[PDB]
Amino acid sequence: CSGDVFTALIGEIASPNYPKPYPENSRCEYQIRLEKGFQVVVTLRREDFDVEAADSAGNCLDSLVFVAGDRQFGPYCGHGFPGPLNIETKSNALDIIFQTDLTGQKKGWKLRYHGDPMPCPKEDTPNSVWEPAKAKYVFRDVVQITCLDGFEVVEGATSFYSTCQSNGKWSNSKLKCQPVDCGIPESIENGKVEDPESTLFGSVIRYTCEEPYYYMENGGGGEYHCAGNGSWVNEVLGPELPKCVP
Repeated sequence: CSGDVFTALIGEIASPNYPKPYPENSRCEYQIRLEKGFQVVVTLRREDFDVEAADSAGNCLDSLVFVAGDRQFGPYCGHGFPGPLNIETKSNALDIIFQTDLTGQKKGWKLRYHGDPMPCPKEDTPNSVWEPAKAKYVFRDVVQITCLDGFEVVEGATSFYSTCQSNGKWSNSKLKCQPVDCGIPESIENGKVEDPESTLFGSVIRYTCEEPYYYMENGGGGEYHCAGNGSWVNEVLGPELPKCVP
């Protein structure tokens, strides 16, 4: 046969000279190369499938098989199609091999391929919501995941954006929603902060001073809490820390 490479997103091809009998004792090599992220879905009219059948052993002599990376689709032989009309290779690249033997004198085969975007499946939202929230996400689709109230994205915020990739995996799957961490309390000169059980959201700490050498200058300050800002804050002083004075 010796066909050229097939770049086009959609196409079709048959048992050469089709529907003349397939020339015995020859090998047919056909190369489809899509662009990565696009599986080759193959459609074959069973009435467009005629091949010299297998023996008692079920061993297919005349053979048409498909090479999809580690996946092998076949081995196919006979009159009338054995598998389904629709085949998902789950591959961007595909090779069609047709092996001929003796008394070709069978109509042959004819098929079409259409490329289909490889889906990036669902990661169950632990504490988050994806937008847009739909039923099936595929290649190139873009999503904004937004962390809830009390949760933040580690390696930074509360919102991030990810595509579905050519590998069928979401970009930045690594990033997840932890409860927000204001960190360890910063310490004040002439003052002691008594560390708590949680540096997380909702937690409360209170500063104290070296008594009776240094004192408040607060106005009711001292007590701080971890807010969604990722910072300990006071209702009066806010993000800033007390000053201890003689």
